[PDB]
Amino acid sequence: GMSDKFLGTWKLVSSENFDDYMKALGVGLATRKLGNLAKPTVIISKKGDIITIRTESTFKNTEISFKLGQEFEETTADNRKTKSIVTLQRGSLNQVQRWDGKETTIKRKLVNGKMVAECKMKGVVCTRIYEKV
Ligand SMILES: CCCCCCCCCCCCCCCC(=O)O
Repeated sequence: GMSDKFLGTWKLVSSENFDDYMKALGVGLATRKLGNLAKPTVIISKKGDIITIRTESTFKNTEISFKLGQEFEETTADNRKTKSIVTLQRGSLNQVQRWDGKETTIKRKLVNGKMVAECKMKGVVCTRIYEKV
């Protein structure tokens, strides 16, 4: 299953190309401004085979709980209603969100003890690096 090394609290320390990623998702200017200033904490926890990813920031909090390989209904930080799934690939925790015929992926992987989230939409690639805190 998911490596226990994902478990804990993570703080954003670097974000590359988030503005263009949000644009690809259809997020408007005023929301993007606040999104670009946000430095969220991401808390990853488990209970049995249910994994929870909680995001906390001044602007927006989100939480998803899921079992690997089992599609679920998600409400994203920008209030998209998606059909989502999370699965593993070579230890990477990989999320797909699907709505209105569109799709975006968020792949979270451990790299030298840091958590790297690669967010892709329509050719746009955003990389967000987290320190464990
Ligand atoms: C909670 C931070 C984002 C706040 C701004 C809302 C605009 C839409 C953001 C959608 C993508 C959320 C980031 C997922 C990738 C990650 O966990 O680093």
